[PDB]
Amino acid sequence: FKAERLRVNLELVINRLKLLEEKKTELAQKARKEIADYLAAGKDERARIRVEHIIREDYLVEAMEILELYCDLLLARFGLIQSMKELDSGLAESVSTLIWAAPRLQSEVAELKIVADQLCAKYSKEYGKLCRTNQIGTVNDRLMHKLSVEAPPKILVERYLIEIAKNYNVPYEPDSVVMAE
Amino acid sequence: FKAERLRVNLELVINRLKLLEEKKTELAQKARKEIADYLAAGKDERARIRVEHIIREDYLVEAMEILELYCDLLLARFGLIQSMKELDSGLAESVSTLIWAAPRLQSEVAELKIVADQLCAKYSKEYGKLCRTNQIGTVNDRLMHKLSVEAPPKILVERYLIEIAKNYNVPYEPDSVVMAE
Repeated sequence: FKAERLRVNLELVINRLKLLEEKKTELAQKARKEIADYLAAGKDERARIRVEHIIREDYLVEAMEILELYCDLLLARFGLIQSMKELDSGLAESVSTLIWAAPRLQSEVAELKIVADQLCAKYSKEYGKLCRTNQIGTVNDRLMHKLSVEAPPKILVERYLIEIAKNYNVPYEPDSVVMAE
Repeated sequence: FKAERLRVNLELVINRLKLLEEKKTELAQKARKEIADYLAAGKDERARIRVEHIIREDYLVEAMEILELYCDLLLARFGLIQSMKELDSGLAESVSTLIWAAPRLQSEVAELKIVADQLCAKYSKEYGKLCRTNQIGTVNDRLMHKLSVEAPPKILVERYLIEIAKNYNVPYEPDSVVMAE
């Protein structure tokens, strides 16, 4: 298969990973001053949704870094496992997590479309329609938490609002039922 | 991280600390003659608000000197703790007080923005959003008093007015309920 198209794809993935990380950092700083505005100005719940979007983004940041490590370590053993024909256990975790998150990351990046195709084009043993679904069970559970879509515990969203109000110097009063939870 | 940008930042912090200390001293002398005017001229309560601003400033002066000692002692062990990766107990008090007062001092100085970022960039153990909030509990309580925003006891504001009237030779009569308090 097109393994150097795959490789330069990965390189662009890494480049855009860095770029998107940086851009989202920038706008996240602006948005944190903005959240200081919303919290300072009335609807802390509006700021609560804003910071929900932000903590979502931060889950994405952490997941981005984890998978950046994964694509880079897979890139290390390009020719080596390319000599092989099945995936090894040393890369089974990375491959499983990547295969699992790839559909979640299909939209975020178009290179990864080809990266996943070439992955599945690379293997059939524990690879394919369901065989890939069988081998993908070794996905990183930590990334899974960093890729879980949920409301954080309102004690923790309150703590994010508290540490924001700390860092950004607004008055925040958590809901004591949740501030105790 | 940018630890020499941090270092020259600290140097500018110290320079402006000295400069602002000197400037506020100068204008405070002028303002003390001015307070002698207001006390001499009618509204001692107007002078009372003026000297409230001044004693506030003096709390800032004392806090400035304390933290000047703190930044300089941290500067002593720049490379040493830089070799380390977590903060030591020998600097835990200074770091906690600095981290705690930094948001209060965010506005006073723009270098300290970076100084706090690099601080948090220096550590994660008892550092971060709430971990830094956890480790900051070792702040100087004396500085905390020198950084507490409160009305002094009116026996003491009366004593400041009395010792001003002493030094500046105006007639001051404290409110005997407070002059006894």
